Amino acid sequence: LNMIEITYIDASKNERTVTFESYEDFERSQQACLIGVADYYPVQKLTYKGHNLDYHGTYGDIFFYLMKQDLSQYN
Amino acid sequence: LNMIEITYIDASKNERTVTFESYEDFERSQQACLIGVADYYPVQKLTYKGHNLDYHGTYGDIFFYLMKQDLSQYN
Amino acid sequence: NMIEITYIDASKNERTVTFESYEDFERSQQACLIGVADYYPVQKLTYKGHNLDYHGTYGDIFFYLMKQDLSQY
Amino acid sequence: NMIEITYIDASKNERTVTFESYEDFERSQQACLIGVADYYPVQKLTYKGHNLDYHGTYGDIFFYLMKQDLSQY
Amino acid sequence: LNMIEITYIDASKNERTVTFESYEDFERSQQACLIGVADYYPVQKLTYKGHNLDYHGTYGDIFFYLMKQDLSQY
Amino acid sequence: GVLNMIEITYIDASKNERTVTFESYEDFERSQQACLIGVADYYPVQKLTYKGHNLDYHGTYGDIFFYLMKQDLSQYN
Amino acid sequence: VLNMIEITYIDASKNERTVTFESYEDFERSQQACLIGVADYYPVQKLTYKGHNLDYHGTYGDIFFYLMKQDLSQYN
Amino acid sequence: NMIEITYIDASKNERTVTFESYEDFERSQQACLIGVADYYPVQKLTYKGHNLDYHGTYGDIFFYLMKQDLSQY
Ligand SMILES: [Mg+2]
Ligand SMILES: [Mg+2]
Ligand SMILES: [Mg+2]
Repeated sequence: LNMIEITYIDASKNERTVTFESYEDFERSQQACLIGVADYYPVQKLTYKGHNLDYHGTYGDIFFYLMKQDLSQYN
Repeated sequence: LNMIEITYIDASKNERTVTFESYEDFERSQQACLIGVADYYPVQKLTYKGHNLDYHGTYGDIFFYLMKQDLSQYN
Repeated sequence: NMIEITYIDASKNERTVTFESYEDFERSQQACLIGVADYYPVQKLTYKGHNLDYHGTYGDIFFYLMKQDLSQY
Repeated sequence: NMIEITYIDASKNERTVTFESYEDFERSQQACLIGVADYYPVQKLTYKGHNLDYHGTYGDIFFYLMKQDLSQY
Repeated sequence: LNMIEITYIDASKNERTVTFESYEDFERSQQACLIGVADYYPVQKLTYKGHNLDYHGTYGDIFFYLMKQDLSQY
Repeated sequence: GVLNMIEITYIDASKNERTVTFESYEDFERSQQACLIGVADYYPVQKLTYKGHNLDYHGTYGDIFFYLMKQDLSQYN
Repeated sequence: VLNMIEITYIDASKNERTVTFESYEDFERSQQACLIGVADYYPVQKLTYKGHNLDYHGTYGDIFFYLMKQDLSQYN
Repeated sequence: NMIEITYIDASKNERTVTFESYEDFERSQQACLIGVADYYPVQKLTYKGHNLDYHGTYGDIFFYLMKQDLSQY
């Protein structure tokens, strides 16, 4: 029910989780914001189709990171 | 069937249309952006459940406008 | 309402905001990093009933009022 | 003061802001493109004297309150 | 010469042209800026490997536009 | 007596001290009007000096403008 | 010459505004001080350096880079 | 790579970016209204293979380099 799930820690030191049903839903979210609220927040967990990707970096860099991964291998 | 459709004119003087499946999806998109790309753009058409609302304003003001409306009148 | 400000937004619609006191206005200036209306042209600025001859953006009102002598109104 | 919010700023000092009504709070949210305090952690959020159990940033308060059934207070 | 050429009109009504040696250079500029100075400026010409793409939009929308096009036909 | 009416020292994100000076109060006010957002606005102030007097200020660079406006500075003339 | 740099631009209310800098270094410090300058996207009606009208066509924000690329020594 | 800059981002990781010339760097500064890394601490700054004694944020590198006589190198 959720291809992409992202957990990050916000400036109040609380965990927040956002999900996207498809990859295209994630792309639309990136295109919609001039600046995302969470763009500078460290990512605690990035999962794609249930697979944990070993991502280290900010929420804002996820978009670029995803494009350079071979994603078809996750089924 | 999209519940919300918004057409606005961007800085290239081109009409752009975005859609949301639920009010919740629209609210989430508002919460996600520190600043939305389209927030200062004039709205050409705001449609809710197939009804054209009589909306004269910017994209960024839609959220506050919709919250003051009784949307139960639209079916 | 001690201060009333009318401006034109990017959809070319008139909008009006009011502040009950000068301190309410000051507080709204300190509260935003950027005000939504900061770059909007001002059509009318009213101080205690008086139409001030103001020509400029919403964001410039604060510095304008600071330099004026308001005790005469 | 129906709404009172205490938060910690970037100099590590506590600051408090108050809103006389929920509608005054809504107006302040609508007024700023970005609020100065939006990324500051909230130390206390009170509503009609009730200490709400809020854990989050100042900028997330608006969406939080919108979700709560405040009538219980 | 340059794989990507972009001409836009700035707020002084002057035409400005920027160029990128490769698509990856263009991608690097996009990732580097939180906000690019030209992002809201209308594009008058977008050229890819010498070919005028029929692009109608802002500078800021070019990246997503390019990502969706099949570029190996130029 | 003092070259600059306003001197401000703050700590940036690299944890280094930066000092800016304003020859007059008007120069400072002009600088506040000229920036939509100032680079240093969220930085803590380590020292705020007005006409050579270290004011006992605790806050961000961005909040100096409002602080000064509310102070009675007549005691410094 | 009163001020080394004089800039007139048109703000969003379509009014002419003029700012001056006594020295080039004052002008540089003002460009370092703002993350974003209020006037950066405003069109420039006149740019005067040491009393000389420069033939400047552009936005306020681009002046800094324009001046850095010019040989301004002819104006000394 | 004539200019090499290592900084630390919102997540102590180090990242390195390079520019082929001073002119290339200058163009990169003109192109962003705000650079993603502008507030990040610089851990190393190299010009033509020489480590410069730079203590500051990424965003302040430009004003630092502009004041140096780089022909020395
Ligand atoms: Mg400010
Ligand atoms: Mg971004
Ligand atoms: Mg490069």
